[PDB]
Amino acid sequence: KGITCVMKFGGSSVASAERMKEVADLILTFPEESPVIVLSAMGKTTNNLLLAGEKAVSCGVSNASEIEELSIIKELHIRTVKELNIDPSVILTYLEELEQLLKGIAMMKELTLRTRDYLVSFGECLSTRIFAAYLNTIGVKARQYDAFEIGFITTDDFTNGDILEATYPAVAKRLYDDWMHDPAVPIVTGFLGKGWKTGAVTTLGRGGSDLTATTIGKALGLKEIQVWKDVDGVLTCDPTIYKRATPVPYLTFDEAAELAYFGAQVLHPQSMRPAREGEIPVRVKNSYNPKAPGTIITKTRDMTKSILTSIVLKRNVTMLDIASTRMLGQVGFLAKVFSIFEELGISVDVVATSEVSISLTLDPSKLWSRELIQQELDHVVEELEKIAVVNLLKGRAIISLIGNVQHSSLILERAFHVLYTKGVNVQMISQGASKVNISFIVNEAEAEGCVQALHKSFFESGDLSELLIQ
Amino acid sequence: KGITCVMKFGGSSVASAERMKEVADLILTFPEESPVIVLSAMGKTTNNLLLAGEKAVSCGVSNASEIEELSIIKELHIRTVKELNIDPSVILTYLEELEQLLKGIAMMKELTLRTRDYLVSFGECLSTRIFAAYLNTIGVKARQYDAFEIGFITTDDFTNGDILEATYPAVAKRLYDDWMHDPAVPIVTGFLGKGWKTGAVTTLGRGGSDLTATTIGKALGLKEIQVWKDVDGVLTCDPTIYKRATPVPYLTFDEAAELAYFGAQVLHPQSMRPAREGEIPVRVKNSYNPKAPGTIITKTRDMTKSILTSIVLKRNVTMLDIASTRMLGQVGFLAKVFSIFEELGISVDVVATSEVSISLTLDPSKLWSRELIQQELDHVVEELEKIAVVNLLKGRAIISLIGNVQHSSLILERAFHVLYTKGVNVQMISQGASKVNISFIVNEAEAEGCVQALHKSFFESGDLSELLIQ
Ligand SMILES: C[S@@+](CC[C@H](N)C(=O)[O-])C[C@H]1O[C@@H](n2cnc3c(N)ncnc32)[C@H](O)[C@@H]1O
Ligand SMILES: C[S@@+](CC[C@H](N)C(=O)[O-])C[C@H]1O[C@@H](n2cnc3c(N)ncnc32)[C@H](O)[C@@H]1O
Ligand SMILES: N[C@@H](CCCC[NH3+])C(=O)O
Ligand SMILES: N[C@@H](CCCC[NH3+])C(=O)O
Ligand SMILES: N[C@@H](CCCC[NH3+])C(=O)O
Ligand SMILES: N[C@@H](CCCC[NH3+])C(=O)O
Repeated sequence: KGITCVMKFGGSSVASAERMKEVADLILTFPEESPVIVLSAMGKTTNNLLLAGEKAVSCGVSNASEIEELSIIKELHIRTVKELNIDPSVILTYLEELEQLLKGIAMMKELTLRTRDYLVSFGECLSTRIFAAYLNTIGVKARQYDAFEIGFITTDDFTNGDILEATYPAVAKRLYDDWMHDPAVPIVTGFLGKGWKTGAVTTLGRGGSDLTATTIGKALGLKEIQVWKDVDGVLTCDPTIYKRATPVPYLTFDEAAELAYFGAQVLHPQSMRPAREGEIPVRVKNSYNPKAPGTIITKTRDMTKSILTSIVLKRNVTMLDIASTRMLGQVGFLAKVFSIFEELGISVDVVATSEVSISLTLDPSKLWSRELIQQELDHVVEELEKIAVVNLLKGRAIISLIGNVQHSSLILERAFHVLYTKGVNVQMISQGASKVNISFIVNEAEAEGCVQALHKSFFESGDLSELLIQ
Repeated sequence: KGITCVMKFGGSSVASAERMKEVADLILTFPEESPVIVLSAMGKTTNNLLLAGEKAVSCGVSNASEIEELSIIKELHIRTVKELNIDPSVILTYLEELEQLLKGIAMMKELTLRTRDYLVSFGECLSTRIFAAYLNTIGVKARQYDAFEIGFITTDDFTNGDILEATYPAVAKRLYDDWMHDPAVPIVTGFLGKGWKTGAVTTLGRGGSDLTATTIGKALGLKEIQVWKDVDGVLTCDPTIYKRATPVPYLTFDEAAELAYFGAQVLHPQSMRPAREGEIPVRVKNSYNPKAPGTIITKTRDMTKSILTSIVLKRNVTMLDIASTRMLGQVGFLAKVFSIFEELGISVDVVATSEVSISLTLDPSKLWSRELIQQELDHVVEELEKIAVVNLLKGRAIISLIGNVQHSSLILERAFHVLYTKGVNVQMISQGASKVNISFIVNEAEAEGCVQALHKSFFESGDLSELLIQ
């Protein structure tokens, strides 16, 4: 019969040899299944590599081997080899290479996007190699795969490699030929690709390893794509904010796009496209409860019992207000406003309007590498102040209500009633054409309290059917 | 002993000799007041002039004398002169010219924005001259003023002439030299100005005659600027839609900027600026109820007991939905989207977003000269369809809630409760940073019934003092 499913594992699932032992244990929980494993770098080593890169640019040549992130990375992997009882030879070569590259960066005081992609590639290259070797140690015939060396073909822009159509038949042929010759559990690298023109190593951008998994899924026409987490799938809210988060058994690919990336930390909208096209359900599973259903994401689901699906919190968002009387009935003000943002390399999140104003939220900082500094903020405001009365408000927060659009008025009446009870007034509201997501801009300090109250009202007040029938 | 105030009158107020008689009666109602009168063109002549322009472009030379709109404008003014019993000479010369200008357009088959401004200038030029002559007929010493001849100094962009700072000193000086020499009631053309470097006749764009009134106000430092209508000021909604519309006694310049243009048909936001910076209250009065207060627009007002201010309806709007998985975390998607619109000469109104979509609504057609034709839409969609999945939805409507931002949640709980009762789901919601204006996108067919319901709940349910206190 052959290959059955793809299993994707994030950084923290393989943060140590001990965690790696859990993953291996999962594979052996389903021997009636023949999976493809997709691994990220060992928890936090991807971030560590990038930090090492930036540090290298300006530390000096004679002390690139001293960069802390380098010895953090070196030691994690040496130690993981020891603990799992692997031949350290292969990993030691890759680590010496890593140090060499950083000596290169330090010498040149230069770090291009092309180099950045190469740097991070060590991460999952080390990951998959350690894990594959370990499986062979414990009797599991396994083969490690560098995505960029099988059929993963992308464009040649680096931080954001776009998967090209020729990937699907190339990957399918490569993984199939190897499996039929002699079957071994494929252990494939995360957010990596080859790139058409340069041949250089590429990262898949946002929704990295998830995209790798979904791509494999479509290429091999598998029955489902599985994404593993430490909680029971997608939850009604973030358990960090409020302990009473409950699992959400069924999602729609559409609902997921509005939810899974900021609600869970998985399945960026771009990653689910190969699964939407191939019509392959995506499942989010708990590695601490692997026999449980989790969350299936499909094209459609039974909405009969559906009122609210989940609550989402964005924290510490910067809001801008852009007011001008000239706006009303003028062509090209919106074009000018967002052009300024594009010129200054800033991505904007939420947008709302009035007759004489446009209001903004900038992407949450956690979506990027750094918070914007006062310089960069004073720069947008000055540029904007040429055409409008501008006003900047730091320390705000977004609450997103993801629910069944057929009961929007029901949702909103209840929601604002709750906020009214607490004396909370939403500063900014934005919902698009019958979209499942509606955003409230609130103060950072009152956000958690609001989320908890909203959760109590929607998910802890029993079955919500006051719903008008006959 | 000095000019005391400026009174502005719209087209319908001077649509005929009979309506003009009402205006003169208003002037004589306040002999203890010395007004400056700002007149629009005789109801619908402005539109008729523009219509005559378009027709001239392609009817042929011999036929220009027979343009329907030209025949209408000729007889209205000839007949008005007849009834007011004035010397027809001045008017007859101006009508000769008008026919000559159209004969020119007809020959050349070209209508520039420069000509367009000259064409419409005849409206107020006729209007003011008839009224001025009539006042002198009945014992009211009066002097007609062409705005472009008294120091309304403007930029040389035609459809949208911008008032330049040199206007205030020039106008105050010209209007005072004439009044001190011998006092007469000034009758000024409303929609007009003179280009700085062309010396050519200019129209003030949106804001129109209202702007002329407020400009004169600031220039002469008067106590108030009065805008005349046929109803008791600004109402709680449009009486055309629901009979129970009630006067809104007090308004804020900010509230007015979100309300007056679409709620009433007066005071475009750009027209209130000279009154804002000059710190002069604007009053909206009823010509059928002249001793009544109406609506005073001031910097600030007593917000105690203020909950909802007014409900606004925008009929027949076109909504667009623009969805892409790529925009989440991308710089410049908003910049491109609205660039397309700018390149296609279209002004967008309401905007909202989701994690992977941006939705928007196009300026209501009444704000323009024509509705967008099916071809023009298909081009917007095609252009947008290159970067996203696009959906066009005709036959929607906007309900705008203008209220007290301090009771946002209260207002919203109630509103959505009403909508839920009716079984209505809002398709798109948009409120900017603590703005008084929140917009719902609804279906055109259900809109009117919704407005009535909302009005019943907010303005007819008695005193709405159930606020959280101790
Ligand atoms: C603002 S531009 C940098 C300035 C300039 N364009 C350049 O490249 O030299 C991007 C930087 O700001 C950070 N950043 C923080 N918030 C951002 C946002 N909302 N959109 C874009 N970049 C953001 C990113 O991590 C990145 O380091
Ligand atoms: C949209 S452009 C016409 C498109 C044409 N291809 C061009 O570039 O000149 C302006 C015309 O469309 C009409 N129009 C209707 N709705 C409009 C809107 N929302 N924004 C701009 N123009 C609009 C105006 O009356 C005006 O006559
Ligand atoms: N795969 C790397 C970078 C993030 C990719 C997101 N799937 C890691 O988690 O260490
Ligand atoms: N490209 C857009 C991204 C946001 C799209 C709407 N959620 C920007 O520059 O901010
Ligand atoms: N004079 C025209 C237009 C004035 C400007 C209106 N915005 C009228 O009769 O209303
Ligand atoms: N300049 C904007 C006008 C609308 C601004 C938002 N209310 C446009 O091009 O559509």
